Formats: sequence, C-alpha cells, structure tokens
Amino acid sequence: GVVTYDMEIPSKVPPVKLYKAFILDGDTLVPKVLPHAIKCVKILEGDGCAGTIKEVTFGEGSHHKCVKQRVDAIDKDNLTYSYTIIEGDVLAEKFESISYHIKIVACPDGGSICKNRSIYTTKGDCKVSEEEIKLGKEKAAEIFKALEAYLLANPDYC
Repeated sequence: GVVTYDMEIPSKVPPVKLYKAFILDGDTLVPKVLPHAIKCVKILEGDGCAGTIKEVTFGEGSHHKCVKQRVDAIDKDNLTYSYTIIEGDVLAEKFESISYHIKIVACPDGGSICKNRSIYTTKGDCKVSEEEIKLGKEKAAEIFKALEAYLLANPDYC
C-alpha cells in the first residue's frame, strides 16, 4: 500500500534560481529562514550524490521531533529533485516512506512553477486523514514560502 499527494505551486523566483537556492541549498537555506519548522539540517552521509543522507530537526519542542532523509536524485536536466524520508518520528504508525518528486519549470513573470509531488509508501496499509495530509502540505508550503520570502528580495542565492 502507498499514500501519494502533491503541492504544485507557482513561485516568484526563476527556475535556475529555485535550483540553486531551493534544491542545491535545501541543506543550509531551508533551515536558516524558518527554524520553527526546519530547526536544523545536517548531512549524515554523502555530498548530494544519489544515496546521500540528511537528518532534520523540525522545531525542537512538543510540536515535532526528527527525520532522516535520503537524497535519491538531484537532476539538473529536468529540473528535478527526489528525496525520501527514510526514518524518524514523522513516518510513525502510518507511513513508511515519504519520497518527494519535485519538478521545476519556467514562467515569464520572472519566476517558476514548482511541482512538489510526494509518495508516502505505507506500513500495513494504514489509513490517513486528508486534514493531516493538508497539515503536511501546509507545513511544506510554509517552509517553501519562507525561502520564497527571501528569494523575492534576493533571488540570486550564492
């Protein structure tokens, strides 16, 4: 059994800049602008090549705990990014792998569209509420829009 959903969103930053900032610094930009939902990120293993592993702390309090995250494929041909939540508190008694599938596409407004799919391959075919799917979609959109709030002022991440 597997859960699967998406959060495709137009974004006020160009596709090459989304690739530099969001994809190629989804490891030190993603916590620096919203540490109430990504308190930390560090690498446990690798460098960004396929099979690289991060570990994540979300807010370090009674709201949420921890995640381990295998980078599956960064690909600059598409633009795309896959990574799997492989371990940590978030999978719980419901999910067993939250494998993201981001695609990035241009827009003439001076921006992009970011097609954030995710898989969620379950344990024991456990059911989940669509309101909790919204809570997951909405925390991801809150992290994303914190990076865009920097990238609308400063789209050239370095």
